[PDB]
Amino acid sequence: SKARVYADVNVLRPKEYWDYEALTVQWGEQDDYEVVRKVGRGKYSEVFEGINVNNNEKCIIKILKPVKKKKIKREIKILQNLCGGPNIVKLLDIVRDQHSKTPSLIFEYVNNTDFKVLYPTLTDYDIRYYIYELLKALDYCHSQGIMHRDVKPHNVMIDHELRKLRLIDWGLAEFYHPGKEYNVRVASRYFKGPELLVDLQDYDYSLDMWSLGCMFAGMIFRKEPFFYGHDNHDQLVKIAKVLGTDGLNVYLNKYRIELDPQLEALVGRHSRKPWLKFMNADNQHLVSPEAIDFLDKLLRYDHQERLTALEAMTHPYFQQVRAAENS
Ligand SMILES: CN(C)c1nc2c(Br)c(Br)c(Br)c(Br)c2n1CC(=O)O
Repeated sequence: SKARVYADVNVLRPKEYWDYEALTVQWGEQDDYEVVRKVGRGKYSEVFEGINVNNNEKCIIKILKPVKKKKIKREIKILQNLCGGPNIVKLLDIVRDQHSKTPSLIFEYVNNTDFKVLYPTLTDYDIRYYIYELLKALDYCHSQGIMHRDVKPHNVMIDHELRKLRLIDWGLAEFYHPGKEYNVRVASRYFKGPELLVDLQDYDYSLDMWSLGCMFAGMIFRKEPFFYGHDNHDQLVKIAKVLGTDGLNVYLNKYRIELDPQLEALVGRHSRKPWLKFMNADNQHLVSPEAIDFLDKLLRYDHQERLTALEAMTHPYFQQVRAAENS
């Protein structure tokens, strides 16, 4: 399988663009940035609001836990390649502690409101607007030969007063090389695409489109997360209960894949459930026919059949967002 778009971007840019292991970091000055308060954390870092002591502007400081040189350079080189792109978080500086050699990445500040508190507030229009802004970022990174591999609401910072949106957490982003087999242990469980769950390794940018699909389903149906599985086998079961098993079987056969025997058994046999079956009184102001047609063209077992980020931006669901931009 190969990407249907931007397949050869890396193939014929100069090697330096994608050979992240040859990167040499230019270190800034640690004393330029002071920690103000803790704001978040992950398996790989603790994250602080900071201050730049020169201009007194806010920033974000990501203090990394011990990490292998290869891994960190992949993250840096990706951030540097994409810095300046629409709605990509800007990496402004990279510094380190002298004694411990502990690195910190310094980013622009976004005054985020936690999605679990923010999303219930959004209007139908705001949902279309923020999803369009996210699409701009995905088409951009895809066009530069990079898969993000971890799209989910936790990784999308939004200053709602400024109506600004940044895609963050590039810790799992990778360069796309046609026919390469990738590790399927990427993304976060509720947002993993069926190609990850059935061990199809030569995936591509379309993985991100599934994850965006899950986030969008969660927003319009007010069911977070939309596919609530407990481990990776159960995650494919939860998807098959909605998309139905006939379509799963077409996909596996098209790509010559045999599910593990016990996985076959947990999956069973299920009818496809129409998307209207999730509508209820609380969400009905969000589940209109353009929303469902758009969702249905992202949540497809077959990665090659999903909309590209560029085609998604043109879908009639976004027309008023485009009109306002054309002003
Ligand atoms: C816990 N993590 C990873 C994290 N939370 C973050 C938040 Br809230 C903001 Br605002 C920004 Br800017 C970054 Br960078 C964050 N990072 C780092 C990142 O997104 O790369």
